[PDB]
Amino acid sequence: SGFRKMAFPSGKVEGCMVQVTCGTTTLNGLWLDDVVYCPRHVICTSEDMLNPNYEDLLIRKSNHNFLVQAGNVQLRVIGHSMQNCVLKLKVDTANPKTPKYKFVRIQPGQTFSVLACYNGSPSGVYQCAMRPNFTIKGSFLNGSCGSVGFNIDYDCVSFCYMHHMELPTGVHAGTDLEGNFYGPFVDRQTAQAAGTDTTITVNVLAWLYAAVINGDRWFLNRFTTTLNDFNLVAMKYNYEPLTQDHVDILGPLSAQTGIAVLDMCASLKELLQNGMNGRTILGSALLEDEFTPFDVVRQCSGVTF
Amino acid sequence: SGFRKMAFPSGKVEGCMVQVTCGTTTLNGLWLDDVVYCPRHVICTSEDMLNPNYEDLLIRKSNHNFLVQAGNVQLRVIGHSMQNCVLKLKVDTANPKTPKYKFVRIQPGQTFSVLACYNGSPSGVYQCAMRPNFTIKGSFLNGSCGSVGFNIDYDCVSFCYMHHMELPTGVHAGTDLEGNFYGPFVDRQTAQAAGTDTTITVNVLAWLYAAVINGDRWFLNRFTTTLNDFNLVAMKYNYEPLTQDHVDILGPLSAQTGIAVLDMCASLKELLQNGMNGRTILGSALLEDEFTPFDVVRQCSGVTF
Ligand SMILES: *C(N)[C@H](C[C@@H]1CCN[C@@H]1O)NC(=O)[C@H](CC(C)C)NC(=O)c1ccc(-c2ccc(OCC)cc2)cc1
Ligand SMILES: *C(N)[C@H](C[C@@H]1CCN[C@@H]1O)NC(=O)[C@H](CC(C)C)NC(=O)c1ccc(-c2ccc(OCC)cc2)cc1
Repeated sequence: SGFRKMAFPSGKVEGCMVQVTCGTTTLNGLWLDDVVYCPRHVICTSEDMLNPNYEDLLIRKSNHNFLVQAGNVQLRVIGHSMQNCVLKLKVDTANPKTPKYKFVRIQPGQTFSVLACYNGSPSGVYQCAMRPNFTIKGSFLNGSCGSVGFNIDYDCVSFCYMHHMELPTGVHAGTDLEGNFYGPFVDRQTAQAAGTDTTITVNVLAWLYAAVINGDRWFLNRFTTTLNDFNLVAMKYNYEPLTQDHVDILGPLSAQTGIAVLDMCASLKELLQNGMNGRTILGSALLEDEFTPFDVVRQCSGVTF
Repeated sequence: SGFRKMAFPSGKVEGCMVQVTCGTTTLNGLWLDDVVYCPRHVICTSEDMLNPNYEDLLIRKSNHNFLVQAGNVQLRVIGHSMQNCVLKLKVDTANPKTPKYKFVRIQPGQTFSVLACYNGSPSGVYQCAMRPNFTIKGSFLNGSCGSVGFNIDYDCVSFCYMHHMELPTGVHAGTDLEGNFYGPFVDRQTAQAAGTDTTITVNVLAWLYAAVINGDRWFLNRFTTTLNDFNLVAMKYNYEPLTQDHVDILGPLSAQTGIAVLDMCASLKELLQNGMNGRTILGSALLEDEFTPFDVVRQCSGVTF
């Protein structure tokens, strides 16, 4: 009945987006309770960013050097501190629109929605996966830093990402909401290598199950394989090795479609060796790896929040 | 700096989603001011849907036969009427979260965000285009009817779509908010043909401009073409003919990239004749046609709402 890359409804997060200005630099902050969270490089000049000493730069700043705006309202900053790569500004007003929330550090291969923001105002929402090399393939312009990634569980917002920088390959890097970067990255304007990326194999299988559920079945073959035999083909094509934990996660989808996981691996094997030779799967000519098994079950079961 | 299929922030629309129940059928309604809008087939049994006489079916219904729920609050229905294929339920309470809004009928090739909903509760958001044959390629399960499509202009929500049905090819059909179907469709469970679909040529060109802006330039060639010569190739590949109105719409993107529109047409010509032969453009192995020129300018200029 159709399969789309779908983001969580962004309303609860929209109510937490504020604008943080320090000197000439403005970016986005996240206002929860009486604390505003933003990237610490808000305190940097364009020259500072080449080689910042953040402890020294922050010591030159006082509470009144930080301007925080929620729409047109001006919040008063009554304290500040650095936690890893995030700045925490204590304000005198608790956000009346604070949702039930958690801070989580997500695992590579997991997905989340991004609310892209500029000057404290939401611009758009999209879905992405934390790559195995801990980058994301986003859409971020200047001023977008401090935009956040999140998942929604019924009424609880789980914040997992805040945007900090663009890498030389054009992908994006950021932190969890405790300020710890995903991956080996630092918040400095210097050349930084992401590792070779790999394809999230369990996600591709989930999407193949999604395809079968939605009527696409041409890629199914009469072959099967073994976990070790498939992983031989995974390594060659830079796919993550498949484990029994992955098989178990795919179990419910196996049970609904009546297709054994290792049979799907053999179909995927032949796709990897023989290509698509011009056909499409769920409207894509590529093998898609940014849908988790949970994502597929949610979209095919119509879970609401 | 990255290019993603991006939906509008959905917060303003989330506050307008209610649940409408008539008899055993429940679907989604849109609560604006003191009126709730929903598909008229909420009044149908599963048997009625094969060949409904909506005027006769509605006459058997009174105000108290319609249950409208906003979360846990129960709205009181004080009037009802049929406008084309939508039911309008007058309630005793105006929605306190009503945004500034307009009802618009969009043109084929235009795009909008869909807030997919079940039992009155938002599930997810995604972006899509109204196809030239007036279908959309959505993700809609049972109970999703009455979910709406919209655009956002600063603070004004322009509602353009409400979901009614799935076609035999698996695509989706619906109405504007005055209840008039897009395309030749009727709200009855019968086999219904959509026309052959065509590719939105001006959208593909906008996306090619997006690619060049974002560093993908391999598809650029040393050739040019003419409007009539390109349209010869468009007809063969089921692409919409390109007009001077389309060229004019692409003008700003031409000026920024320094690439004449007709030169891009020649690049697209060679893509259409020679395929992609294994390369990718902005992460896709297909030519993408669900980004309007406005969409590209917005994402590349960071417009907020
Ligand atoms: C947040 N507002 C901003 C987001 C950027 C702007 C454009 N799109 C990106 O998402 N973040 C920054 O501007 C950030 C500030 C740092 C202090 C973290 N820096 C970068 O994004 C950035 C860092 C480094 C490079 C770079 C350096 C050397 C290179 O040499 C290899 C050829 C390549 C790239 C680029 C951008
Ligand atoms: C709204 N809740 C619902 C959305 C559907 C359900 C599953 N995904 C869809 O978006 N809409 C309906 O159920 C709608 C009710 C009508 C009264 C408008 N009907 C359909 O979606 C529907 C109509 C017709 C067919 C169909 C009939 C004959 C066929 O023969 C050709 C082989 C094919 C298809 C299917 C679905």
